[PDB]
Amino acid sequence: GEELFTGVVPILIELDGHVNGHCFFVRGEGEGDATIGKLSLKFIATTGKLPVPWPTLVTTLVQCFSRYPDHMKRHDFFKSAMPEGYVQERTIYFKDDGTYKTRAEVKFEGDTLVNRIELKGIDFKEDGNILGHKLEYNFNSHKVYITADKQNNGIKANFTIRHNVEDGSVQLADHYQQNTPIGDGPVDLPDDHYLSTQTILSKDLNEKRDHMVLLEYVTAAGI
Amino acid sequence: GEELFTGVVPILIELDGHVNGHCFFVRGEGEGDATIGKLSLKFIATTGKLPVPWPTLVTTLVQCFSRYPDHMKRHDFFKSAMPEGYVQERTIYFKDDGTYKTRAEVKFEGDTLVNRIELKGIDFKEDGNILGHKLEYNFNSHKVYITADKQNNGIKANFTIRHNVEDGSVQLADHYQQNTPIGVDLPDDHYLSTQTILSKDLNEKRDHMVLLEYVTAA
Repeated sequence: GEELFTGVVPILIELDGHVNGHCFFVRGEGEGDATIGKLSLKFIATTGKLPVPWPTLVTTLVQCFSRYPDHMKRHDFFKSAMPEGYVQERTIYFKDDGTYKTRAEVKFEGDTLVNRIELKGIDFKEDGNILGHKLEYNFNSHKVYITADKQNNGIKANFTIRHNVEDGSVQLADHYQQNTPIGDGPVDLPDDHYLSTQTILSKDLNEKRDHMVLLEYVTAAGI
Repeated sequence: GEELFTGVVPILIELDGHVNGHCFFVRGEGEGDATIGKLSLKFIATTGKLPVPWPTLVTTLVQCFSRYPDHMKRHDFFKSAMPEGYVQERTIYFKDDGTYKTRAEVKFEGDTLVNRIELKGIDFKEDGNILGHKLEYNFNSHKVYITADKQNNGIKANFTIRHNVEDGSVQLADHYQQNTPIGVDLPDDHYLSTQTILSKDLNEKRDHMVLLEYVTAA
């Protein structure tokens, strides 16, 4: 499990989403390097202009690439579930607005790590920050708090994404996460700890499709 | 099963589709009356302008509402699978063009009959009759040939939809169909005689399809 993530690993991401009365599909490719905790990915909206802001999809669009330092490696659930993988389910409550529900499967296909997701959004306000496109194309840094879940032989996670808004205000998004192991074996049930995330969103300037070029760095701590 | 379809029954149709890079979702509502073999419905493209012609959708957007006369009622699979319902899978080959694959679930939710579908289209030519929107807004009448399928305790159907083209050129669509029970009658070889009208509800600015259909078994 652990030693599948030495060296640069290619990544495929696929997101099928329905929000309110809109649909979209977003595919992404790139590479992951868990020794340094880094992702670089390019995402494309194959269905044309996204009906929701790119930043609202970041957390949905592969935490097995977080850097777990030597003393922390006995708490790395994500890598220990591999190669068979895990299911990642979330409910994301945007304050004073709608909700995303998501179900993803993270696993290896050949040497490529693939994250295939379905997303349903409901009860979004028209001309809220989401459907009204009022969110700045930027990302902040967060702590993803992780606790063992014996009931599922799995982990729970909680955290609040802060999404900067046009008006200087901030749009909060409460994430309530659940992960499990697709196959039978030993997945590591960790002490309460967290992931420290940082992310940069930019845009390939000679790409005329709706897209997102991301840069990320994630490391575990808190023990 | 059978006697769930006496009287007018409300219908919900849910359609999710991906076709050559475009996505779309269609919802439809209306009523069905199997005693007369009738099913009026209004469909709406919630995702905006449909990337494919409405008529191609026909044959995917509830055959439990076909009229089976007294002498034919022992051959009505669709109604006998209720209330639990059936899966309806199809492959639709548009001649000299792409292909729709579909998987639907037809079943009762409360007293409403629901048909929830997923549709994948592939290998469509970009300026064909489908992606190029060259099909007239209409429908013709057809025979849906039905044979029992004991391997899957269900039925297999085959028929060819004729879609009129603006250039007085007809676009054929070969339907291969397979129905199984989520929970059953296994019928003699017979068929459904279908008739359909497609219209628009003036005063509606969304992309839509009003449909009237009359179907009887023979």
